Amino acid sequence: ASPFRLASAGEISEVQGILRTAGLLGPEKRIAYLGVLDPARGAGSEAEDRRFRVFIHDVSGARPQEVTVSVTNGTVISAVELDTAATGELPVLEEEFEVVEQLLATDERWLKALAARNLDVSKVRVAPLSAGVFEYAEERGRRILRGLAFVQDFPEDSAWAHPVDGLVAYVDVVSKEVTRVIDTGVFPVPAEHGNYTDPELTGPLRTTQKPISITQPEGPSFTVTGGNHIEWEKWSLDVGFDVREGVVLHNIAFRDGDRLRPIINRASIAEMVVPYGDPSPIRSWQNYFDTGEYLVGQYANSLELGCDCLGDITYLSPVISDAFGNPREIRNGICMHEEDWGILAKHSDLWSGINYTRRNRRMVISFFTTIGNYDYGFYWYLYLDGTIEFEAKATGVVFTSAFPEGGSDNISQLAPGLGAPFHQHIFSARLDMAIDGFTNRVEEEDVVRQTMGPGNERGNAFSRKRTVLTRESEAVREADARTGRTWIISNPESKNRLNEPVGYKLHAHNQPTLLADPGSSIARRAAFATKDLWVTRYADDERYPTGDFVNQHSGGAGLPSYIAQDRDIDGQDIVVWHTFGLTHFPRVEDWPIMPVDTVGFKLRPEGFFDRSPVLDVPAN
Amino acid sequence: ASPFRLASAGEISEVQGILRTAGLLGPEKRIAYLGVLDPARGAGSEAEDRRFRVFIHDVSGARPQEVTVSVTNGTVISAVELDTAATGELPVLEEEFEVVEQLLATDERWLKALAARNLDVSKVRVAPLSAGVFEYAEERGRRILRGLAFVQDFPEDSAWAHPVDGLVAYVDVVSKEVTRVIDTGVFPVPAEHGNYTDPELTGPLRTTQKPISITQPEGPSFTVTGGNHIEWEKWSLDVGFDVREGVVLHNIAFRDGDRLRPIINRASIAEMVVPYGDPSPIRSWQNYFDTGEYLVGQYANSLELGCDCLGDITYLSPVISDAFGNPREIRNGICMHEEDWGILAKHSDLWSGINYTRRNRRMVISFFTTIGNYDYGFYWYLYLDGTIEFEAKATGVVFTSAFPEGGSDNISQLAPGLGAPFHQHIFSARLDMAIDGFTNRVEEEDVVRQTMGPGNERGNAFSRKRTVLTRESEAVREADARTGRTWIISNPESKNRLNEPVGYKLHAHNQPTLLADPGSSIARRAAFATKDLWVTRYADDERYPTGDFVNQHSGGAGLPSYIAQDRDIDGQDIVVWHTFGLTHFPRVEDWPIMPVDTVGFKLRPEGFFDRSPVLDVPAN
Ligand SMILES: [Cu+2]
Ligand SMILES: [Cu+2]
Ligand code: NA
Ligand code: NA
Ligand code: NA
Ligand code: NA
Repeated sequence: ASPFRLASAGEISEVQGILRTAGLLGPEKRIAYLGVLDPARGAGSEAEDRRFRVFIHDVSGARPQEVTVSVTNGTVISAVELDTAATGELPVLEEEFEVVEQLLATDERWLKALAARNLDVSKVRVAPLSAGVFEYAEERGRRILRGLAFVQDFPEDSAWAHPVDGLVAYVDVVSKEVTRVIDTGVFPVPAEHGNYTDPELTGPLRTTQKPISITQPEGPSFTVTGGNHIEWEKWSLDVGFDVREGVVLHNIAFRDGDRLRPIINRASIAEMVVPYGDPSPIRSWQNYFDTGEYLVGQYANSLELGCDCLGDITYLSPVISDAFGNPREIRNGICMHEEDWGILAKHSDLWSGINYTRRNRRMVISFFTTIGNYDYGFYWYLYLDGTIEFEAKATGVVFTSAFPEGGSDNISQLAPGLGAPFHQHIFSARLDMAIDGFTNRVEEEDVVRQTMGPGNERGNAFSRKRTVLTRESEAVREADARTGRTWIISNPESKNRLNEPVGYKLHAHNQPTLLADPGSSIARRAAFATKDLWVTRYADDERYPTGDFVNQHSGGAGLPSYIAQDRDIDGQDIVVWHTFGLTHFPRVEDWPIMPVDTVGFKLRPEGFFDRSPVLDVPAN
Repeated sequence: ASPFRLASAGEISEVQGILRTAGLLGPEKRIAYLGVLDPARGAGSEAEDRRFRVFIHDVSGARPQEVTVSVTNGTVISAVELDTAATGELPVLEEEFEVVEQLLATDERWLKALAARNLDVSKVRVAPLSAGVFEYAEERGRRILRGLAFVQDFPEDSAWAHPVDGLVAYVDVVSKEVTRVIDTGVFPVPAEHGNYTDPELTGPLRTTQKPISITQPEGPSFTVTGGNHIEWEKWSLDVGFDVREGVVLHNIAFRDGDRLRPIINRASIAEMVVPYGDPSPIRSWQNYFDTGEYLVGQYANSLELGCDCLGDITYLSPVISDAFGNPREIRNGICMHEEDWGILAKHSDLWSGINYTRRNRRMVISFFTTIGNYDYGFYWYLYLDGTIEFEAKATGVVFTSAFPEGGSDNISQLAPGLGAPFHQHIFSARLDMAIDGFTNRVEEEDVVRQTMGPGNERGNAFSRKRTVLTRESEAVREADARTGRTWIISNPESKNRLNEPVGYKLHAHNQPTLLADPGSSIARRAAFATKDLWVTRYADDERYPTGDFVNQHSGGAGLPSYIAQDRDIDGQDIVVWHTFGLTHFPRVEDWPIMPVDTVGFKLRPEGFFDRSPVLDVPAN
């Protein structure tokens, strides 16, 4: 009965029928995105209306459409034709992944380039790569993918070990035309294989690892009700799933005595971009918005018990739409479990004689997605002490190139003749805050050093300062690790027992933000990535930091346009957008398959509670 | 037979006898420090000589002594009388912890101060606090402790909830004289209790936590030989224990195929300091060198199975000396176990059809120490992929004060009338590096941003630069999170298969360093804490960043004096000293007992291996 329940197969089938009956889902139509809309502000009406938003592509060249449907009432709420030269192209379709390779295989320019390299066209894989917006005037308003080639020596071979450098092609996937083939010269195709399951490469497998058995003989400590509502160790929340964003957390609250206290209304990773830093014209256009262009939720893996998730696991299997509106289940796509997390609190007192130890634990909600060469794990953690943490785990296979004779300032060498271009993986977390309710504000907190002198005669004092962000035009902030900078989200109308406003502190990892030149195409299209923290006033239609249609959008959509409204954010319904990322100079140890590297952020209570919230944890 | 074996009870008993027979351990003598010396460079002689270093205090006022003893030969190697006004006082003795309270209880000035506050002297606990070096000329060459008072309402009461502010005393613990009693005014003693085991404060204990069972039905994957030699998943190392430093790791090496490759010769936390930032004269002198002044190893806890260490645990029980030279076992003082650590590597490939998942694990070596109000866990982690990580876990009870009416810029309020002064916890890791042998160098690596223009026409390129540190005078470095700064330790004479020098990259957390004014006493005595990274040339006697005798030392000992030698460190036997710490503005949630907070660092291979070192991990 909850409005935040996962989409059902029946709901998706009804959407299909509504669209079909309205004449919106003919044979030339494809669904590029379908998702449930969240309830509007003021859901205390109990009048449920389950609405779905749909992006509809047309493979014959007609204008695409954005459609909103009510499954509760069986009606089309609105349908708008999109001018894609203005507002952006629709996300990449899974069925387009093979179209680039197929169109190039019959193009004489492509074939002549492969012939010069003595490459069999049947062995050449072409990656379907988003195009961005650069100097090519003929691409405006056309649906373009770019292709880079990799050789597979046999069907089970890792093509990533064999990049074909000096060659790139651009394809119009609707008109089925190859617009440009660019061949800058012949590079040797690296010959070593990268087959990490080949015994010749792994050697004999270790026989030294003994089993670790993690079991819960009384079952888990959390309960799941209504399909996706979690209660665990005073936490309460709803686990949603969206095909663009992936796992979304709703209604994060903490039961403090008799009161359920809200903390976060909605938490998601609302964008992620992978900019490459190789200036070669073969790759200098590469910036993959894995979320906004490809939709990370639709490529979520089915997670295997014992391998991907270990322990007493509870699965959710979210349902999404395929390109024709049929429901499709991602079996075991979300893992949920609790984990021991070491010592929570400990003290042995010299005067009272009391020895005290308590153990910590965390609740884990996770999924894994695969986008071409990349594989990303998204982990949300809830801790006993009120801490909330997000962690991204990056693995998969690095994107490769030739390594130029004489070296490179922008590419790492991994194997003889094999390179990996420098790049970043940058995430945007969208945190619709609700600290004890919706009246919130953000303060920037810096350490303050003090000069030795009167009132500080021994030169030991230090302090802190807090600056309230009052308007959106002043709420675009940068990290400063040297001054210990953090941000506090507080509720000025809700005080703790010491009469101080309750709050939560955001702790960033302070990694570099977007490195590209500020005049670049990617700096305009991924403006969110140039700053660590943005605060906006909540609005229904301000969902993504890059706007609704990221593919081939010319730039400036999303956060820079939102904050131009300069709205009041001092004790208001606000949204925090936190940029964080990994800067990846690939190492030899990343090849042929990359060990996990991680990045994230956390929020800790800051005077939210009247004392430690874990005094009632028992002694194991 | 290994020279790196733990000290035995028999060795300590022999040291006792050697000292006694030489006339060095009469009734007025106390052992303030005793530890085994590491083998000198060039231990390939197999001629074992187990030597111990001893600091001997004299309770009658005679000069203390530093003594070196050979237990193998039964001889005193050297004995030097110490002029403590010059070189520093000896570490605090456990038996002095009660002496401050006892001496003050008979001093008329102290009693009159307690009488004005209507405090029963029998209920007043006095903390034995190290003195530092300030303006009091009469303290030079005298062994001074300072005392701050806390009320215990009954024997099991937490005295920390009841600080007696406005009052401090200084005591000469050898002459047994109270030198000064300073009373700046009457503050109310905070009345709320902080008894975290009192049901009136905890409420009913949770009944919602179900058990997590972690077992290893075939036993652990590591082996322990010779008492303290560990082999685990290609790692090899020796676990040492020293009463000053605690757990020390020796001979960290990795078996790469047929070769055992050294990485780190010796790893330890060689100092830790807690500076307070409250300018009140009652506390503005407070800077506790928990390692150098108090010796964290002697206060290591006995760790309980199921509570402190969970899973299949292997314990070590190190032996230390008491103040009279008797051996004393710290039962179950070190826990060792392996832990599952999630996903190691994962990829599902669109072209080969291969789905691949491997799990990670880590080896954990840990101990916990208690120094007055503080409790610290020290954790070393070894990962399958070659990563080495240190983590400190800070818990216990925050050091308290009154909260002044009208507020404070340097103290947090925790409860009515109860404050907690701002402070830092700053650690120094001493890493005697041995990357593939002893010829090492350090490079500082910064991200390099590039301007849009010729050769970078789309403004996307970025790069990195490495600067070799060639002399000690240029090897004092600061963090720069914004430029992604890291440090690489490499071996210029050992190349990987791509002909690049092998290396390891140090990743810091980039937390603030020492905040005190650079002209302060603590900035001179804890100079190491003012910079993130120091590199020195190895020398036998350069053990601690603060020098050998930290207590009441006037300043500048240790690292600033060492680097003045300006030795060559470019391809030499070098030692990296990394400063890292927590800046603690206490929150209400830290009271009455503090949930764990953490800080640390890690080292990851950087072209050390010829490819990923975990290709031979099996599929669970
Ligand atoms: Cu990467
Ligand atoms: Cu602290
Ligand atoms: Na446009
Ligand atoms: Na909000
Ligand atoms: Na001196
Ligand atoms: Na060394």
